[PDB]
Amino acid sequence: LYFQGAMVSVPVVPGADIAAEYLVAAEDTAAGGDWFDALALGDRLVLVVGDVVGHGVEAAAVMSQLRTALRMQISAGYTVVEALEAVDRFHKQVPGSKSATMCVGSLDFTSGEFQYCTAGHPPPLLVTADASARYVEPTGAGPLGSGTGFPVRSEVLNIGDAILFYTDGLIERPGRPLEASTAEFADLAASIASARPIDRLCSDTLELLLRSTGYNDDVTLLAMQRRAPTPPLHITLDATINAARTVRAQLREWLAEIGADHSDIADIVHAISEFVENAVEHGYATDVSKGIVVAAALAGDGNVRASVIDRGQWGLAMAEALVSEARIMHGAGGTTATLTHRLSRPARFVTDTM
Ligand SMILES: [Mn+2]
Ligand SMILES: [Mn+2]
Repeated sequence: LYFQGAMVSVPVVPGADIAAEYLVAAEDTAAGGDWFDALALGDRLVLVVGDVVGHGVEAAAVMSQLRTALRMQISAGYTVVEALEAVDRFHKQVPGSKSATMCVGSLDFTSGEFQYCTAGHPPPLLVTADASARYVEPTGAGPLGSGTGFPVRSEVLNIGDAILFYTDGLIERPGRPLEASTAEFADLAASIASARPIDRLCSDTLELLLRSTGYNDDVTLLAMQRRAPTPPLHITLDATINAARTVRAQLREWLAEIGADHSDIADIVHAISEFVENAVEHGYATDVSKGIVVAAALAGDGNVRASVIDRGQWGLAMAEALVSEARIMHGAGGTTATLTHRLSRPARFVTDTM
């Protein structure tokens, strides 16, 4: 979810929790030379952090183009390497884009394989399940317009393992030398690791690191922890007056496990509750036993898809106005009401200590 091509929010997926927090060096401006991105592409999750030189009203403009450029290639299904190379060739047409740096990674949901490239960009922190932090190795890539190419490495992340993409603003803090400030970020991430766990890992790291020391560049932190997927939801109920109350309760449990934001929860629970109520009241089978089937699942593209199937009734404008997409189908002996809703959690935009 974007506002003006800018990511104001992070997606939600079965096999990873993602959080994002950022600060902008300037005053009264929504963006600088930094950006982050997280694209849920089905069989994988692609993470992006980037830094454009000299922020800078001019630096935002450059960032905006690069972001749109990288997103277009990634979402068209090119690999990390191919995408980065498309962008590097594109930079010629984007003045000020030379020496922009990026860190891009792709998580395979099945294997935990996380293929990443550090294009002249400080390397990701890995916080493991047993609260060991350590930096992943730099891939050997350099920034845009460096002719270094874009070589890529891999790390296997287990369930509970997290990884932290960040910009140099996080570790180049006022009155702090690089190797000390690097080692403090790592230790603190370790410390905090012994909401969702990735939220506080992301939130608390950044706010203690900057608590006293302040900041002087753009700062962007994009964290994701691998998790075991919540199984899909399935309920088979009697077409009774309490059916909706039953479904709502369980749908709430489920969406909490999934890790959805309250707005998405409110939307989706509203839609499905109304489908169930409509099924009950409208409502023409005199056999009410197991007359209602509800199913809901989160896919790796960040959409929840749900269906309410009943034994036929004598919801569109309602549901179409609440969730990304809704549909109703009728046949003899049945009605199916469906919804598809994209999940998002907002990024945290902070302004504290200069
Ligand atoms: Mn910059
Ligand atoms: Mn910077």
